[PDB]
Amino acid sequence: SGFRKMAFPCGKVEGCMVQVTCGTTTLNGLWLDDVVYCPRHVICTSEDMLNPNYEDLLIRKSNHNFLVQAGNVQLRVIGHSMQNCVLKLKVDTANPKTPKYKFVRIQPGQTFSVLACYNGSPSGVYQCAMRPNFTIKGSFLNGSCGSVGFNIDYDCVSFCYMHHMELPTGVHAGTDLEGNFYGPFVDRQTAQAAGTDTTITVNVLAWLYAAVINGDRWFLNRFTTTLNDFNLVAMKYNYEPLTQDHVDILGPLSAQTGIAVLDMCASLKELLQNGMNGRTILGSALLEDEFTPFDVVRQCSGV
Amino acid sequence: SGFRKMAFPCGKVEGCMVQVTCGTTTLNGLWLDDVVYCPRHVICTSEDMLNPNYEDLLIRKSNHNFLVQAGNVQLRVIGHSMQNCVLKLKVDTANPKTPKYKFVRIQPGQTFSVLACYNGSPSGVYQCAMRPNFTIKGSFLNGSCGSVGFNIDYDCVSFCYMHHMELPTGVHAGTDLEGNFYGPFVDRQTAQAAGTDTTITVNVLAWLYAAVINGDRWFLNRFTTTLNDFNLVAMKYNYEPLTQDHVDILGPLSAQTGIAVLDMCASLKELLQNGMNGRTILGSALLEDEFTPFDVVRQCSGVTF
Ligand SMILES: *[C@@](O)(CO)[C@H](C[C@@H]1CCNC1=O)NC(=O)[C@H](CC(C)C)NC(=O)c1cc2c(OC)cccc2[nH]1
Ligand SMILES: *[C@@](O)(CO)[C@H](C[C@@H]1CCNC1=O)NC(=O)[C@H](CC(C)C)NC(=O)c1cc2c(OC)cccc2[nH]1
Repeated sequence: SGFRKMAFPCGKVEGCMVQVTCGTTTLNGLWLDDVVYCPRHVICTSEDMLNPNYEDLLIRKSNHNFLVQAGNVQLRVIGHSMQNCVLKLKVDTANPKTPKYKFVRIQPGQTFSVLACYNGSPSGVYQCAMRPNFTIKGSFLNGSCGSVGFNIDYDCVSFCYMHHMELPTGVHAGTDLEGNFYGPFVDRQTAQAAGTDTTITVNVLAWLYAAVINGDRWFLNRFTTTLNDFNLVAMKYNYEPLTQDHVDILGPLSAQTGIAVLDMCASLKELLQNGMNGRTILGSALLEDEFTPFDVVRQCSGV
Repeated sequence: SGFRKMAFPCGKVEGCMVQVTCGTTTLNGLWLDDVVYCPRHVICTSEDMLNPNYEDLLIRKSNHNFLVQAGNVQLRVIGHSMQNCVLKLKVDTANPKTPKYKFVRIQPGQTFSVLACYNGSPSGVYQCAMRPNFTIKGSFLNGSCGSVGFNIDYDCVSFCYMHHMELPTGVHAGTDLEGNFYGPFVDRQTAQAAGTDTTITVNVLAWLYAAVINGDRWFLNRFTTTLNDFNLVAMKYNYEPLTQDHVDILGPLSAQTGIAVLDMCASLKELLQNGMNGRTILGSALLEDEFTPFDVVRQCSGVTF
């Protein structure tokens, strides 16, 4: 029993992080087989980063312009290309610690583990959720560009995120491993705003089931609601609408606890209209939305 | 920027996790050089665990009754001994992935990363604080015993926790790597209850220095206090008393902000006595007590290992 924000063990990714330096600019890269992936803005100078014509800057670079260090060893770049915002540095040595891996694009509301690195050295690991406005609430300082987010299924690492930027509001943005940004952001040195953030409703409900499995029931009530009447109220509070697919994904948690999904929606509607009266749920004073149904099932199955 | 509960990268520990079985009883162990460390109750049957005599139960066992597996590879056991509630099993292969390491016994309030494991396979990692009642608010399922907690300093892994028990209330209890429980618990299949918990004062202060560093400082008052007066007041709110070590580890954050520890204590004292007054700190109206001063430093300064 217990419920905690939990990340995947990150050893398989640790063995892939390297340092990439071009000029006076240094960040992290991801070394898989004989390719090192890193944010392309590493080729920029301070003045370039203001409005980088990346294809122009890139053609003017040579392989020897790129210093790639893996621990003590320096890797020799034998080629360089660009895939959207991701620089691909070819090296003469394949990483022997390359796990089975895949590149995937995560959807909003889904979670992943982030391995935060500095100068190519892993510094910490934590779980994040892709917000509906395609930002993430991470913990990233100068030099963390090139850090990657990932899930693991069996022995296969699914890479979904590479970090590029911190918005003025302090949330974070980045790309998939094909170099496409999540959201409407751009890798230039400008202050950028995200769209209006909404709350991930299916995740809040999963976390309410988790609280019940762990003995917290004070927010429960006898009422039920229709799906549409629930969504009318949820939208009013800037919650995403709950789809029938979401209802279905919650099935296992409904079964385990014996609380129908539409019953638990009536509790959430009461919480949104009434607040929490200074009470807490799983130790939190706010309604937590960064836990997926599957995050809950995998920690609370059998409890 | 941003502030999260962050674990240490756990690769160096994953390469050390193994499975230990005796009869049908299975749990996790820690493979360092040519020794495997694990909870001694692996030698119990389900019925033995009700009222075990571990000395008696161990006299019955030989090296060849112990199944130790790294993945599906068996490590032959060539010696065995018991130290408090930990079993040590000598094996015929020195772990080639052994990191630089040490065994440490941490204080209440200290945090550590937990590598949750099942059948010798790491499954998740998360951060925990040792509560003042010597429990941890963990997330542990059946088969998790022998999971370890650790910190990483430079390249050295400091092991501080081995998992043994879930209490009725849903919190967790265990030992250090020398087999000595944190708290008044015993490894026996019985419902045991922990003392009343308290708030970790040194960590709340750390979190307040964090807020100041970030420009959020409305709560700073013009008062100061003695350490003894603060301790006596803090206890009336269920806050833990500060030690000299606590004052000393707050030193860096005190110098960084220019706010003396006892001045921050007088500010915290006011927050306790008058409440928050509809205001928040770092986004929260709840005072946070599971970040140590090193966590605050490590996260606001990006230290690596
Ligand atoms: C990478 O380390 C750069 O290599 C760095 C990410 C962070 C810096 C602090 N916390 C982080 O996560 N990323 C940047 O510095 C990016 C670089 C771009 C993509 C070329 N820049 C920003 O994130 C950024 C720029 C600006 C800005 O300008 C003007 C104004 C306001 C906010 C802002 N964020
Ligand atoms: C280990 O995996 C045992 O090998 C297991 C830890 C958990 C089980 C569920 N979640 C966990 O973290 N530990 C136990 O099962 C221990 C075994 C002891 C050390 C012999 N027992 C308990 O944790 C336990 C027993 C009882 C109990 O009795 C009856 C009554 C109430 C609570 C309780 N917890």
